[PDB]
Amino acid sequence: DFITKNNLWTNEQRDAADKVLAEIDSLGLEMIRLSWADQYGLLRGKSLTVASLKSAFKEGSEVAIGPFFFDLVSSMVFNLFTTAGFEDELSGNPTVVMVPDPTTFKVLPWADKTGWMLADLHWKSGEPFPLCPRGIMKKAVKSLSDEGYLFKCGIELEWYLTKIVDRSLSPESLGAPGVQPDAIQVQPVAQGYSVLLEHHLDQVDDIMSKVRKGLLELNLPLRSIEDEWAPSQMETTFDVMEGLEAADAALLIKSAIKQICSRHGYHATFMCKPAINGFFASGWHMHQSLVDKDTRKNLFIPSEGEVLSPLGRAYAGGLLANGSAASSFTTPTVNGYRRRQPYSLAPDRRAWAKDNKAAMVRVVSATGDPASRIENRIGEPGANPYLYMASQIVSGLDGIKNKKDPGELQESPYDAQVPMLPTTLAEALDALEHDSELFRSCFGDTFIKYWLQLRRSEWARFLDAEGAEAAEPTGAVTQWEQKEYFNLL
Amino acid sequence: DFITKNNLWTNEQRDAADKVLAEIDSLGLEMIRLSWADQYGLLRGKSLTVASLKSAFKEGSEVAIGPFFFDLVSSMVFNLFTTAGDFEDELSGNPTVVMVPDPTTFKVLPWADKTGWMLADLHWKSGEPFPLCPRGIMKKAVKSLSDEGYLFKCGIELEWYLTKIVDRSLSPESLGAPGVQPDAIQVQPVAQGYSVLLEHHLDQVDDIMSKVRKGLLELNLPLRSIEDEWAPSQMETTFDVMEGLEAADAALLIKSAIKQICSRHGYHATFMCKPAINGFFASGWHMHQSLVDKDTRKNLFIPSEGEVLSPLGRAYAGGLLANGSAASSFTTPTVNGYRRRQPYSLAPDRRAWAKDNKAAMVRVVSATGDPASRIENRIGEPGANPYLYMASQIVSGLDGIKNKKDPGELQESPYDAQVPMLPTTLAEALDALEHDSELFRSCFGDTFIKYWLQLRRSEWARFLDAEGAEAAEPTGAVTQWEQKEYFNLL
Ligand SMILES: Nc1ncnc2c1ncn2[C@@H]1O[C@H](COP(=O)(O)OP(=O)(O)O)[C@@H](O)[C@H]1O
Ligand SMILES: Nc1ncnc2c1ncn2[C@@H]1O[C@H](COP(=O)(O)OP(=O)(O)O)[C@@H](O)[C@H]1O
Ligand SMILES: C[S@](=O)(CC[C@H](N)C(=O)O)=NP(=O)(O)O
Ligand SMILES: C[S@](=O)(CC[C@H](N)C(=O)O)=NP(=O)(O)O
Ligand SMILES: [Mg+2]
Ligand SMILES: [Mg+2]
Ligand SMILES: [Mn+2]
Ligand SMILES: [Mn+2]
Ligand SMILES: [Mn+2]
Ligand SMILES: [Mn+2]
Repeated sequence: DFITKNNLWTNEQRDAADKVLAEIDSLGLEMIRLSWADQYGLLRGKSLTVASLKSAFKEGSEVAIGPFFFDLVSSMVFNLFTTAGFEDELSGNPTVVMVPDPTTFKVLPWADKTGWMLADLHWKSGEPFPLCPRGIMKKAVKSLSDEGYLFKCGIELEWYLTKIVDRSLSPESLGAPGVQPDAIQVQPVAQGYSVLLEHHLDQVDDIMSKVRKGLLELNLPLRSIEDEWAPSQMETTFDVMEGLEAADAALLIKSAIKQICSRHGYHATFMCKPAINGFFASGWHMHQSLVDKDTRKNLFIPSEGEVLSPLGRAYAGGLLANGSAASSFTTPTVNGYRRRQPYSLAPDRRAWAKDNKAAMVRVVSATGDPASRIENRIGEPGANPYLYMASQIVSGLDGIKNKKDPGELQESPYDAQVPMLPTTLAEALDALEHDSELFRSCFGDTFIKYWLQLRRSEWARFLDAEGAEAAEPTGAVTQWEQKEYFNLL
Repeated sequence: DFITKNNLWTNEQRDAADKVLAEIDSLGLEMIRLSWADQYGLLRGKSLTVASLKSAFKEGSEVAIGPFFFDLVSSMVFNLFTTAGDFEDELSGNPTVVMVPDPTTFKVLPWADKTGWMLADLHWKSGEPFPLCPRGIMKKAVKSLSDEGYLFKCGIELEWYLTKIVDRSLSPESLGAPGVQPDAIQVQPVAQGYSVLLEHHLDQVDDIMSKVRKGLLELNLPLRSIEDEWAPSQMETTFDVMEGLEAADAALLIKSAIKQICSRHGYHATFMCKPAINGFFASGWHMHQSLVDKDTRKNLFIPSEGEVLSPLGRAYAGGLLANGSAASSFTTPTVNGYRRRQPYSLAPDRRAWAKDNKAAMVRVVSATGDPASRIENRIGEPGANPYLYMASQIVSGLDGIKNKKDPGELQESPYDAQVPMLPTTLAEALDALEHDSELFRSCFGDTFIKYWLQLRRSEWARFLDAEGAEAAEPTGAVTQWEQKEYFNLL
């Protein structure tokens, strides 16, 4: 019993495991997917039979770390054939153990008799695997809990709904290791640039009603479905969730949207800005408040003369001060930097403002209002949820602990004289490299080295394919971006 | 609790909220839409889950005012990125407002999956009403009329086009851009025409029209008649008398339901006045209106033996006529609607009233002692914003009542009357409003009028740059700009 021997499950987790096995027998489920987010936030793993899952509830399930050493097209960035003497060399294909987390169990409503659960990656020694994004989120959550606070997050996701025309499965379109396969061919499902039009919601509801039902059956706190600005651009928002549960929920939300749509011949994409005429950039704005661990009261609520409590003001200051170093985490994709431009309802600057969607940090609050909170509009829909939320926790807590000041609330953020944000992924990586202390301390030195190496390899690929001129945010979306992100994100 | 704090719900509304939640639970609904009319009369908003709606019955639901600062194709007319120090003076920024649900408007949408529907009033986070909300302008008109002791009674008679969709124009090359018109939906007529009121036409189109009929009846809208209008595929739907804000709400829902049901079955219903399709003649929205007593609920327009209307109704008509040019942009808000401002079209080109003559702006339908006695204002277009159209009527008529204005002589031949001509272009309607702005600045609000003038002139400049002055003349052919501006959404 690997799990008990290394005391990897709390009592809550073990009892949850008992009730999960009961639900599996009662429903007659036949498969249970055991998955974990990779560096890109994509779910990787295996589907197990009932017997194999009950065995994994004791021994775990051995898996290889290959995904971490691959980019999205399986370029070998770190050599996988040499057993290392690991955290210093980042080489080899060592085996890790998927340790199931029973509290995350779900029945997938769109699949045949299939359940679903996340796993934490552990060395066979029993120590956590240092590249696991979920582990990084757990570390951030624990540091926040050590400071006496809980992270409350409202998930607000923009994405694109399209109808599949060709799945690009012909042999000649499959690429190779390090060679992008062809993008799926699609057709928009509705005109746009008539924001929040009810008729648009009705027009697409033959499929969106299935997405809605799937989310509701997964017991996710769906809050709203909305027609976004662009043609076929949708928005789904969720009620407030807390910490690790919130990150897991975002992961499942994106997975479920994509799988339901594909099951009915649609392609949902969280690629920031697809290379399709008429498609405007999508954003992932992170609504966030801190509550007291004990009182469970929103500690961002302002007084009469304030936009935020002094605690929320310092949290905003930390968000702004670290927004450049954290850019590669909030906006991991090269195509996410298409949003780094003015007059776009997306931030190009490290500025905060009250109820102004031109700013990076938008304060939504009223005196005494427990909904008072920060909206960070820097994120992209394809961000790894664990890294996005952990970067937010780390930045805000750095602001609180070092009592950093956000400065003046900016009326007219796009004319503000504040430090500019990175305009390319390379700039974001540069910003992290030269200001790495906070994230090396909180995310881990080994992880930051691995991250820098991998993301720079991807940037070199993009630059080799398209050239430097293309990186310009206002430029047209390149085919490299489409063939890197459209299918999988 | 935003709603209770600012005393935004009456007791009737709170009771309705309780029953709305009970019906939602009993029917097992999963989504409830919260919608509101924008400046154009188009429903904007969100679809909420049950839990989120239950929260919105206490705190409301935040939204941005973006729609008000966009035109139909999302040209940014007002800077949305500089927050204003004084919003009503600068009209800039993207401030947040609160959708406050109105539980008395709740409906189950019969054509959708487990979906309810409700209107919301936009309120500042301070708790004050949002000054550009069309429903608020109507609420203000209903209040001013009630203060004088009268109730607005309106019979909705909308004309519209029913076509079958051939191509939804969803190819990426057809989607447009911010401020750039997308391609019009391609359609096909459903029946020949120029055989007015033919029963066989009604039967021919009834495979879908029966669905529209059932949808309207299940929404408890007081449908009165379905009729074959003159042109090929031109329909008419009329409704029994409704009152004030409820009448405006009903018109809005009526148009929304017609369009959604038709689209659900592969048809396109359009309230664009005159589509750029060969053979399609202009559609009209004639507003039938009477005033009743707030207490006796008896028609105060009913004439005596030697009169076509009571003195109140004759003074109400005078107010309509005197202010008909200033109100033109409200009754006839689209460029395309001014294709009706021509002299032998059963549509008005002049500020004249007449008894039972459909050539005049104001047609009096009455008989001595007949509670059906009323005024028909034939100036409106089907694509009008119901709130602004009905409110313009209330405002003009009450102005006529208070100034005891004389409608003048009933015109036997309204198209030969030597009376002021009505504006022939949207630009002219805006000029007329600007030069005669007192009444509508006072009753609709000064900020709303400044905003309206700026927005509509920006749209007119777009049309003029795209088609030229030669095109504006009413009898000219309908331009591609008009089709691509109005066909899909109106
Ligand atoms: N105290 C809070 N802390 C964090 N998020 C919150 C809080 N209260 C509400 N939210 C969240 O804020 C989000 C609002 O989404 P949305 O209505 O799209 O905002 P906007 O469109 O103005 O950015 C929801 O995800 C909701 O869960
Ligand atoms: N007292 C009244 N006040 C306002 N409208 C009325 C009154 N009595 C009847 N109506 C309305 O008059 C309209 C008649 O429509 P219709 O017969 O199509 O008009 P038309 O005579 O122009 O063809 C209906 O909408 C009906 O509700
Ligand atoms: C209306 S928008 O500002 C659109 C944002 C844009 N798609 C972007 O962030 O790139 N999102 P929201 O109003 O929900 O906060
Ligand atoms: C037969 S008609 O006179 C023609 C109306 C025309 N479509 C118009 O443009 O106003 N309308 P209605 O019967 O409702 O009075
Ligand atoms: Mg939003
Ligand atoms: Mg009629
Ligand atoms: Mn949005
Ligand atoms: Mn947002
Ligand atoms: Mn007619
Ligand atoms: Mn009529």
